[PDB]
Amino acid sequence: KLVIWINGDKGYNGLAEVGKKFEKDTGIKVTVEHPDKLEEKFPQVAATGDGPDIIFWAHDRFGGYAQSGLLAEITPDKAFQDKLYPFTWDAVRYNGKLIAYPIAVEALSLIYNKDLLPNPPKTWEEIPALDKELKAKGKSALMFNLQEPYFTWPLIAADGGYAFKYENGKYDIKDVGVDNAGAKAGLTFLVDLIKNKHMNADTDYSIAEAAFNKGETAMTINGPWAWSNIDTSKVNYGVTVLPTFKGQPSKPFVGVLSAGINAASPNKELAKEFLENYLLTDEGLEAVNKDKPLGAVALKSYEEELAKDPRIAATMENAQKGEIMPNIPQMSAFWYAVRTAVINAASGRQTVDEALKDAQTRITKGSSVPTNLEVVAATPTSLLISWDASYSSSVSYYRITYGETGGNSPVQEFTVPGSKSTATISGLSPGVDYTITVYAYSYYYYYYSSPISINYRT
Repeated sequence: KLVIWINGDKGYNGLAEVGKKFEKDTGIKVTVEHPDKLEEKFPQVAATGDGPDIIFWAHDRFGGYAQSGLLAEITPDKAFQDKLYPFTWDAVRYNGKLIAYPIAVEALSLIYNKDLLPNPPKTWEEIPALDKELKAKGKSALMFNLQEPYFTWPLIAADGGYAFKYENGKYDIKDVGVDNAGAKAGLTFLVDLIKNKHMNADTDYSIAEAAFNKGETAMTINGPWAWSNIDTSKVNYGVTVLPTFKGQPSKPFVGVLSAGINAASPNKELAKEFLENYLLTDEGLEAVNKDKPLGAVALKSYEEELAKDPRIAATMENAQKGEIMPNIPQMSAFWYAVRTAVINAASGRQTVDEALKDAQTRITKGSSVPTNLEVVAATPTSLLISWDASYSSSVSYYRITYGETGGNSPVQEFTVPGSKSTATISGLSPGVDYTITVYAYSYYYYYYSSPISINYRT
């Protein structure tokens, strides 16, 4: 009666122990599975009404699922919500609804070699001089993956950068924080570190992991997935809060391991019972963690116990000071544009100011409204489609049209409320190529610049 999907690298046997205690009490059998590519197969099986009752995955994928209506809105009462860190609740919200239970929390931290650097710097500003001192021992102060905005963002955000403003339980996709004074300040500092020869523009993930793990550099910036390679290296390392910039914390993106209930589940009360009363408890998380460490957790009572490990407490401190990873598809524009901006600024192809201005422009440029239109499932006579709900408060309704590609027969259409992000097209024809267009209408009798279309062969 409860089928749960969780990745093969998590403590699925521990989860199954919690499930056998539930069965003890209810007589309901819990079945924990860990299929290959489970994050890809879930939406395929869930969309046709199948799939597990509960799925565990990083929250950033759950926005995609919630876009497609594949996750049940959950109903934890205020007392239950107060049991978890407030900010974890922000990671599981989509289009005005809570769509999963937060489980665990992941963020970058400062990792340091305790033999080379027993007292790591609290500020980014102190790094040039620490590097000068360490170069003289033929070492360096810091190496990390400069190639990727995920790893450089925490410095660029410190002084005021942000991806998309998050304000009332929602992202404002028009308010983007890439070319502001703060972002420019962080990026200039990083580029000065390179110009002044404390870092190399070409350092990537392996080059930094090798240097740290060989004892060649005193610090790196990395996440809890890196620790076991360090354990095996025999560097005596610590994990601490990221340095401050201009007196403000570095702000790493936060990934929250979450548990959603399948919208098609006939067991949703069962799932809530299991998730609220068995799994999100000291005893339940202990059972999973004892099998495979969950890292830092959303549940305050048990985080308080795990925090005896300074590395876990560091993950949570850095997470609380960081910014939940947006669960919206506009993030792909962000990564493309910021990735280019940092590479150009670091190589001196562009100045920091022009690089970030171009990145900002690229992210906020006119595009599809809605965006992210997709076929979620198909049969030979029907399609289930979905689109991003980011503009729902500005949209009165969506007008959806569809017809064979290239053809002149009467276009078929219908509408759906502006709070919606899914539709079913049916009465279709096997093997036929169809064009599907979605127009987003405002409250004032016009559609927003740029309806979106896709083709799909039935």
